[PDB]
Amino acid sequence: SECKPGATFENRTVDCGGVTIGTSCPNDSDKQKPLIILKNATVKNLRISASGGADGIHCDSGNCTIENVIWEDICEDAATNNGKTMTIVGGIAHNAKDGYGGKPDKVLQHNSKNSTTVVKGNFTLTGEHGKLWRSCGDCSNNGGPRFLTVTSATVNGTIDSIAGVNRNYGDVATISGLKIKNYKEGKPPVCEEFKGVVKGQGSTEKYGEKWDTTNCKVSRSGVSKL
Ligand SMILES: [Ca+2]
Ligand SMILES: [Zn+2]
Ligand SMILES: [Zn+2]
Repeated sequence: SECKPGATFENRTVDCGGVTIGTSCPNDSDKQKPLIILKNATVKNLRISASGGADGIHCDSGNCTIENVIWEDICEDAATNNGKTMTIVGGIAHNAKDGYGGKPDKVLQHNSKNSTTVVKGNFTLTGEHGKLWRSCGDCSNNGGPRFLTVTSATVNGTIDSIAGVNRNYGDVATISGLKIKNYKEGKPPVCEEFKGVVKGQGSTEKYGEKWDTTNCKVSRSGVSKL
């Protein structure tokens, strides 16, 4: 029940005691493995070093919870939903321009279907970021629906956008309680609608930011300046 790179937790909750772990982060996806793999489990109070974020934490089965986890410099992505439910409870996720893993991209990667990623407990983003959550746009065996639930989160820094939903797959992002540093309408965009596709069967299309639509369930009242 120790927290170290390569660890897989299943049917239990693990308290890492606030320890720091990590491997490396070359700028290569061919070689970045997840630090922790979760299977109907929970991981808490864990720090991941700046030069060793690798491929983050994977929720490869069932319901998962990632509580009070700190990413000193997100490498490929922070956490990945390949299960039924992935809940992010608090924690801080830092990333930066000129950091490890290249230009900042996605924090939460969501690939499973008829699943839900949940962001609560005031999960915070620091530094420079790409997107908080993205429903895989061109995955192999892509489809939906994919759901995002944000009841509270803080972006103490910069970010390209918040959520990306695949309109043609029935994805729904429900956002509220979001605070963004220097927020202004469209700066940055919150919920954006896209057209998802199956890998090799076509290409993705961008529809842009939307408010209070079937797929983008966020009101202008749900996002505010930090
Ligand atoms: Ca990074
Ligand atoms: Zn990844
Ligand atoms: Zn995995």
